[PDB]
Amino acid sequence: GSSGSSGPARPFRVSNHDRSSRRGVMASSLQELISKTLDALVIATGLVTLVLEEDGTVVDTEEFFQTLGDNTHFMILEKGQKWMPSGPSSG
Repeated sequence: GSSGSSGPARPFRVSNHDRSSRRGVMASSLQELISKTLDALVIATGLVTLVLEEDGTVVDTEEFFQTLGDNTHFMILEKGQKWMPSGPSSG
């Protein structure tokens, strides 16, 4: 866990609560990604919740993360934030 990667990693997308930012992170597993995302978005704190940017389903399982295709959109939320669908308009 400290160093190294069990096999190749898969590409994935990430977006903040404002569903405005887009960060493409790659990880072999779920745990790895989550850890990366935080670093990418340089989030102030670590306590966060990763979910799907489609329905808002929290991904806390590896078996479910191994099924997700490539460039999978995700949604990060801080201690006190919920997921939200695609806004009807920006303005």
